[PDB]
Amino acid sequence: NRDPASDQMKHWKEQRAAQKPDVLTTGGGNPVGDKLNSLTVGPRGPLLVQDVVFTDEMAHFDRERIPERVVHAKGAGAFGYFEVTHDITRYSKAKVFEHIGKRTPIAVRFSTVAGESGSADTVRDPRGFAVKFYTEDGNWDLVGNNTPIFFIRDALLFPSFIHSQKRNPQTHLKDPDMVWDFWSLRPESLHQVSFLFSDRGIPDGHRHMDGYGSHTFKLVNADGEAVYCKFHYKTDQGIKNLSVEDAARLAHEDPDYGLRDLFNAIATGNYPSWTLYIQVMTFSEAEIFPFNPFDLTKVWPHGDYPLIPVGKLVLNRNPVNYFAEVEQLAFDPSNMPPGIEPSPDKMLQGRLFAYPDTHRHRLGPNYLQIPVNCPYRARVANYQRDGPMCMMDNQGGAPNYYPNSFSAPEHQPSALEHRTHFSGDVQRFNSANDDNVTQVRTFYLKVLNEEQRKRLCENIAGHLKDAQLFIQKKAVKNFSDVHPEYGSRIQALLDKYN
Amino acid sequence: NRDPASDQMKHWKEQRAAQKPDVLTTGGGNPVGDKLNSLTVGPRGPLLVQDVVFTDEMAHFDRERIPERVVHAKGAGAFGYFEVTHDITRYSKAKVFEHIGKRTPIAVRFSTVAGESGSADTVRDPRGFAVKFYTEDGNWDLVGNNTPIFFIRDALLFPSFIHSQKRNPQTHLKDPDMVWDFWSLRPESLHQVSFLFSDRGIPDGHRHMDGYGSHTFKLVNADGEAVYCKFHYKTDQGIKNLSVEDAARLAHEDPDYGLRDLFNAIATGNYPSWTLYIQVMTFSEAEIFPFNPFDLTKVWPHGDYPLIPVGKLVLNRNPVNYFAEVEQLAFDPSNMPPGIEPSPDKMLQGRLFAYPDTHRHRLGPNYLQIPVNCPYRARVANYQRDGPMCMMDNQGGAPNYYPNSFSAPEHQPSALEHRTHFSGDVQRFNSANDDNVTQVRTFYLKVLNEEQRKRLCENIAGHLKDAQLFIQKKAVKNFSDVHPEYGSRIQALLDKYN
Amino acid sequence: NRDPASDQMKHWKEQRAAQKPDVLTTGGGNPVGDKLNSLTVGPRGPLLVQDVVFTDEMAHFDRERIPERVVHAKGAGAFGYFEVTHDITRYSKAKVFEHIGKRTPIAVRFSTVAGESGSADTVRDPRGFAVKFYTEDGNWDLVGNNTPIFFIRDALLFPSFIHSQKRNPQTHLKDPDMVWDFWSLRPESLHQVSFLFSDRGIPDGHRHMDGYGSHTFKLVNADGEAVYCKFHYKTDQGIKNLSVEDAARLAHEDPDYGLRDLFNAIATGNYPSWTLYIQVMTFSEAEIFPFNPFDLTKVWPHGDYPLIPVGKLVLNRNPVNYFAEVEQLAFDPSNMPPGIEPSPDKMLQGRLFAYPDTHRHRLGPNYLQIPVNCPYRARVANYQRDGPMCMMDNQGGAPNYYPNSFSAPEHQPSALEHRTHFSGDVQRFNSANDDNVTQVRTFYLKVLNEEQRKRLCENIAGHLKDAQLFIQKKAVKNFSDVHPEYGSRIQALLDKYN
Amino acid sequence: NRDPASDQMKHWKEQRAAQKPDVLTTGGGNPVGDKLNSLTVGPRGPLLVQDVVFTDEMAHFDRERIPERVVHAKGAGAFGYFEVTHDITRYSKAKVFEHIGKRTPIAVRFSTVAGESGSADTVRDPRGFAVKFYTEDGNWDLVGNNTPIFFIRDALLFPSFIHSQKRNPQTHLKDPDMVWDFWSLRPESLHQVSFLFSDRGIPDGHRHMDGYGSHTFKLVNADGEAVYCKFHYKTDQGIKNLSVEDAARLAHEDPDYGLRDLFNAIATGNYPSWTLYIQVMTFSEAEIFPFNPFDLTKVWPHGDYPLIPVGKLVLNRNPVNYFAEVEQLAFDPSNMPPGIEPSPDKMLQGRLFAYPDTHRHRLGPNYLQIPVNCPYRARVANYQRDGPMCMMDNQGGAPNYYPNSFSAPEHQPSALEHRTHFSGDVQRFNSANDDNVTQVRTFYLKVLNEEQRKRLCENIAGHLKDAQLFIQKKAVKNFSDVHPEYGSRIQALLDKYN
Ligand code: HEM
Repeated sequence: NRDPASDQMKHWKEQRAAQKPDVLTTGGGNPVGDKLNSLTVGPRGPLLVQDVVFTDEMAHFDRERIPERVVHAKGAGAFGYFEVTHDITRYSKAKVFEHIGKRTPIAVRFSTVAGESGSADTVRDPRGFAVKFYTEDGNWDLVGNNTPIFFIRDALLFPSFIHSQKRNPQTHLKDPDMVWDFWSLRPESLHQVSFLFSDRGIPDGHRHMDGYGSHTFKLVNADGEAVYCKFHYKTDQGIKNLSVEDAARLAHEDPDYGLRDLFNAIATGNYPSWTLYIQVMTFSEAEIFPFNPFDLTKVWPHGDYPLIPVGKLVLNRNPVNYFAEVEQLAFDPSNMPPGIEPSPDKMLQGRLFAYPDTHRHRLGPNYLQIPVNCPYRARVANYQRDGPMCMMDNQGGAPNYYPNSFSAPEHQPSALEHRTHFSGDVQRFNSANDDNVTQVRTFYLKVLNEEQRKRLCENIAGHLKDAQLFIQKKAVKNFSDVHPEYGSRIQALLDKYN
Repeated sequence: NRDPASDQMKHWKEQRAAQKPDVLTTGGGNPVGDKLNSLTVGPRGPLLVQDVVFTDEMAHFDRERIPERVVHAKGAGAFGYFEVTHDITRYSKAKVFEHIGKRTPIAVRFSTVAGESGSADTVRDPRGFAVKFYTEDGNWDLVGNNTPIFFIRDALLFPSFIHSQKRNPQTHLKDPDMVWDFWSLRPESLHQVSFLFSDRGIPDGHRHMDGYGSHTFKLVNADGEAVYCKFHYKTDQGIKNLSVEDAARLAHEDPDYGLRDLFNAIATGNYPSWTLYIQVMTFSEAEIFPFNPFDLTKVWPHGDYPLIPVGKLVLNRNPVNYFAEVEQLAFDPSNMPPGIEPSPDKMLQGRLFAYPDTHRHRLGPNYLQIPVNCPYRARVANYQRDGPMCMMDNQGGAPNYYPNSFSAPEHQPSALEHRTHFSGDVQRFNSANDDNVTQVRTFYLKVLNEEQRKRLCENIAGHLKDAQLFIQKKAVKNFSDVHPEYGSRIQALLDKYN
Repeated sequence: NRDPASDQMKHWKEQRAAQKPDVLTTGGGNPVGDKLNSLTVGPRGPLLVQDVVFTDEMAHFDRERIPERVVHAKGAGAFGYFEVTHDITRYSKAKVFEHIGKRTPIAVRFSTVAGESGSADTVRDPRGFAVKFYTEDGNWDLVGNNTPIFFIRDALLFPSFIHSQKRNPQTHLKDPDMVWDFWSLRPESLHQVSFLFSDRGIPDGHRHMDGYGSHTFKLVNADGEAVYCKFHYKTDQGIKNLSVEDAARLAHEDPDYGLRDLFNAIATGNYPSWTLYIQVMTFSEAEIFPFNPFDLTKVWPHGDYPLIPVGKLVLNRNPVNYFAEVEQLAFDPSNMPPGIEPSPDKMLQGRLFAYPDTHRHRLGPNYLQIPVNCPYRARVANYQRDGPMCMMDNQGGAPNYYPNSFSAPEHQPSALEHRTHFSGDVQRFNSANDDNVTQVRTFYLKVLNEEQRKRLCENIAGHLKDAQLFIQKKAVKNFSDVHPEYGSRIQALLDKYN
Repeated sequence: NRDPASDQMKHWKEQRAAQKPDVLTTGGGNPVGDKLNSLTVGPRGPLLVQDVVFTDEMAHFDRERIPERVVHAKGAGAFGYFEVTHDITRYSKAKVFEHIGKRTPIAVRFSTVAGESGSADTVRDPRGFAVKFYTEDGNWDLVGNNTPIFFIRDALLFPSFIHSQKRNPQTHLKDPDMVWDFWSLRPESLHQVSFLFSDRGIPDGHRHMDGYGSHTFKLVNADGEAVYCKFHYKTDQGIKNLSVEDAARLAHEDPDYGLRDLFNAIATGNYPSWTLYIQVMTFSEAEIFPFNPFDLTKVWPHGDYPLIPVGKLVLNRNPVNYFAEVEQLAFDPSNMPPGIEPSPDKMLQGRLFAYPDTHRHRLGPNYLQIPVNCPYRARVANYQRDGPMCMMDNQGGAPNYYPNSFSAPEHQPSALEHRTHFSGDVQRFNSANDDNVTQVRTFYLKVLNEEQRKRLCENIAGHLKDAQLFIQKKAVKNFSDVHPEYGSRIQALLDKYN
């Protein structure tokens, strides 16, 4: 026959032998007699306002759409589980990790970054890979990308970054001057620019790309003891990338390529997994790391910070409803359960704010009650009330102020954050000048071959070629800074294009 | 001790000996260590952005308020049951009335009409008495008033109506120029104004007033035979109104008088009931009733159209949470299940549209998924999908187009509406010169005594007095028009004020 | 250099020599000192909550996206003028057509129909061609399509229609089972499907397609004499469609092809025009036209109803800001100023309600105050007040009730609608067995050549092939029903695919 | 005649001799023929969906209401100006203050705190007194109360505070156990509890109460030099309070008493003013102040910190439209122009967040474009775009990322915040135990007479009397702590009530 993606209504149906379709209602639950024909006066007369069946149905239609995500708008989702396989309770007291063999339920959204909802899957762009964990200590979202780094070290530049990757305010086209003005103007961006215009540019679907946490977390054990960390969840299926030729065909042949695959995998029983490691850096090594340990354009070398196994991530269940389980899934960085905790990373620090800020806009004040966003494996008791589209019992008749004499929830000191020490001037510290090439240099010299560097160049100018020549000049100079061959390999190409 | 409203937290607690308070969490379900102290650098330093407990709880606060009801904003609610006590099966094939002794669950909100949410209960104003029934044919909402009539016969004059009962666009004050300007310029308004300024303008609480459907519905039996009707739900508690001096006192002394009283009755075992009655009008009697049978400023005389008993309405359960079961209740008149159906009543035809329309504004697109507004005694199966705050499973992976070869829901013929014939010009018919006094005149000579007649006169004039003399002059003509003594009993008094 | 879309920022700048950049502010207008570095304690400390510049700008970001159009989501817009060139005053008393040479301002958005916002321009889909006119009798919106007909005759089947053109509720993929399931089960759908899979299914850009009002309007002259009509706005640029091979290429190569092209034409002085024409049908010819004159799956033959010229539509100004003048444009069909008026067209009667309904959802309650949607060539005076984002002075302190003794606005009789007589049963008339093939048959024998006939066949089958065989079987019967060779030219090909 | 509040439509009218009311339109700007009569078929037929005049009007009605403020919901507003009268440029470099005789425009909202929109003006409760300044350096809102202190020192307790002052979640009544549980449980609250149950409990309208900034600001001069400050704006009309007897009559006689007065003042030309002083505390005095200088329950003694004149606040213009100019006014603490700047005050620090957070909910993402909320006297240029109900030109075609090579706005280093030094552990520092009585003690002994203390007691128990006796016990103990007579004067009363 055909791929399971395609046999969907077929199976929905096959599955009800215990048929006799339900009665077609209105949302008030009144049964409908005719839904193919509006109520008029005379077969050729006008539409009656008493066709409250028309308006019901129509009123709902006209309301189906919610704003799509500010970035990362286009994606795939799926459910499965995390299971412990080694223990790191030395490092962390978090339940999710509390005992080898332990299994917590998880949801996952894969996506691109710049493209809007009708875009094509198979495009050069970073790639979200977000995991929500319904632990007992509440949800723990770990909002990762498929890259360990990023383009910038200060959240304040984010809007601008994102703006320049999207569309001209006047034109509504993608604009290379904007792409290339930004980037060449902020060279802290060359590390990930270098990752992206590489073969890892475009993965072969979600199942053949790694996931990272990117940021530096803080892990705290049962004694109050702290260490910094890095999360890496590697593909059990391997890497596998799509040539740029392959990628263009699929953009038109199957703009939704990655939903299809993800779907079909799981469905045919071919469950993707990933192995979660952690890098660990003590506070003192932190004090000596030749770079700012909390700098998104930076990786921790694994000769120095070898990886430590933690458990697996198994993807084994397809959404029944895309809208309700994928369009509406809300991942908040700030959903850190006792034992995990953010570091001083500038980028992390504004994600603390931004996520729940746009969820309250896109989904609504109470988006945490949407089925899939509910810490269901835990017990929410607090003094927050009311708000639009308030679903549950609103916590009934329970005292709503704190503190009170009437047995309402009470805080639990064991969940205090880790005491830590800060001394400084409240000022705005430059970061544009931290080291912008070193790590880039090596990447280019020792992590990637010769074809790979011949390609990474071709792809770079192949896009760059359409900025104005100044932007070109600036850009290559920067590239030139990281390694002189990086630069004149690119300048030569640019020449022949130009 | 005290009355039960007052002992609430005291009972909420007495009720948990299996205490040991729950753990206080964020909305993500993550446990909190200190909810009395924000997170800072040093005890006199600034507030960290990292205090994602502060922003969780505050973020929820700053978002607790939804718009109040455009009208009837202030109210009380409660749950109970409707119980069939006579059969009207000849008249209607509706499930709710299917067999003597049947009980259907019902919710009810009482409310006043023009005050905004912190106003006083005990003001002269009409009173809302809505009844939502959860039937097997979905919900059936009977958005009645405690008056059998109203001020107007065209929904088109409603906005205006209410605009003038509210406050001034410039001042935010209540204005008698606006009240009396409108009412005097539209004397169809005499019928209900006479009802409004008599003893029943101020019910002693909610329990001592009648509920009226006011509009003329149409009943359809199992043979396709329709008849016109009017619903009356009379109080088993008796009429009882508070003197205007009594009301002044309590408006200041206890703004919530009515809420307190309903809570307390039911809390102590004194459950209000109302007997539901129907007047019936054949299609024949209707081609001959001397007035528009469908005119909301008219009643059907009880010697002509005797009241027939239908069942009883008992209230026997208070809300746990007011916000979630009384503020979020949405009654839509268009929620009529098979055997109940709207008449050509111009005021009713406008209500068909407005209730859901504002419900999608106030509450949200999918406000019918609010536990309390859910037709939970029926099963919802349709082609409506998606939309903000989509709570259900959103009907899974079931075909969302109609018709379809795949066993998704089907319309049911036994639910077609009742066939009626209309002939005429598509035009806008005046209804301003429909008879404005007859019924009024009678009302004032034979319905109200002499005490009352002096009383309705003082009350009226006591408010009329503050308009501009032009306005009185015209207010009084109108009055003079229903009965010369009505007119001049009032002038008598207005001269003495003026 | 390059095409003008591409030189935008370059020109935005060349355009300010009176430079010296403005001071960068918050939204409160407070000047910013560093917008590249957030505020922290020490250079590696945490982010202060005090960085109210971070939260200002990020808070705005996280809130940039409004819902996209439920349909016709992807588009292009532009401004220009409509110019009377013949008089039709006999037919219509509308101000817009009042006198030869009159120019009224107009806006226009082109769009496709089923793709979401990042889709490709050049797909086979119908094409939207909306025209908003700013007349002295307020706005008049002509929400046309580039097709004179459509797929259905009852708005009630619309949700379904579109649900099946979109993607699967479970998969998020496009499904041929859904496409062909519906279309085969509703053959009224043959008329437009035949139009859709022929050469004109893919216009070469926006400039080379015709605009059609599709529905039958009704024109009312200054004597009260009405007539039925249809609007045709033909391209002065000529027809021109891209081969399906050409389209594949560009869907990948330039998703925005159409936007780019419209921008560029107008940018370079090549201003598109379309000639507007009206077919007229007396009320008489309508009691005898052999079909429902008001049936959207039918055209009025041009030998019977010749096209009469009305004026010209020129586009001659591009947007400054796309979000604000193209994404926020709201066209409502019900915006018809005196002398234009809806017919009993069941599809049109449903559109009367849906456009404003979704506009209040997407944009907001008061979306008609959006500069671009404002009837700026008229003066708005009514009793509507308040509501979210109320921008105007909200009509000051002017009486907000009607009627009133205080000189607030008054209704104007010369604007009453046109009197028509309707007689019949309030019922729901089938329209499914209205004639589904005649016009179709002709269309395929005499309207389309032999090349085209082979072509519309391959195209059709090329997509049909992916449905379940049942579905083809039935798809093909239908086809067989309009012409035996239509039916079997297709089977011929489907057998060879299958 | 009557008070100007009352002659409002009268004057609106009087004012158009240049009458002939405007034409009554629809919002699209189409003229209306009949607005008193819906469109039906037959004078007694049903409502046509083509009455797009009905739905327009009605659609808007149903949308008029926006959520009211979370607190401070009920109030009055007015416009006028601030003028400099002494100079403090030693202290501050802020333009508003830049030169004696200087005048900046201002808006003001007076309000209560707990009561919802229909509440009564004349009630014991603190009183908002908020001033918005349209300076050249953007707006400067100074969100003050009519008290120099507050009930709490940590924002985290705010929701809970507010909750307990409102209504029981179950009951919806005001609950003294909740009021008195909170307060007695958190004694840091006795300073302001002492202010509130005093004669300053209920002012005689807005014009006879002082305004304070309450919080501690930071003032920075042109050299980078800093000092801490306190803003006091004293009534030029004097104090004047309403006995509690007076206050109850007015609650029913004229729930809107304070709007009326405020209105009438200004209208009759009786412009209220207030004199703005500043207290100043150097950083070293800060280091030695026997208390936490940044503690809301604390005042700076004026023998020690005598007041320094700054300018006047003159109120001389009434709103033309309440909704648009008072309901929609948004005051943000965070609207601090270069020269003014927040201190480490815990309460201030969460107001930085909360205000704009709930404005984006209640009014909308773009509430800064609402006429009255617009920094109109300044020039907004930034990189923020889009968002719902986006009014202006959206900044046209101007580069939207930063930094860029194309002359888009640039930041201005002279607006850097003041460098300052913080050293600490990131922890949550208790504050419940800071001194809770001292200042209270003196208040009670030396700021208020003997009648005043006899009253302050009577009012206290007069309310307290309705909590349970435990709450009573706790409470008086606390009162007892501040001074033993405070306590047994209250216990005696409580006795006689109980
Ligand atoms: C953590 C401490 C506080 C928090 C979080 C807080 C929060 C809020 C909120 C959410 C509103 C509603 C605003 C709107 O919808 O536009 C509000 C209004 C207001 N607050 Fe507070 N409040 C705090 C303490 C105080 C204090 C100490 C004062 C006086 C110094 C004050 C003065 C006001 C005033 C006057 C308003 C009314 C705004 C208006 O009149 O438009 N707050 N506050």
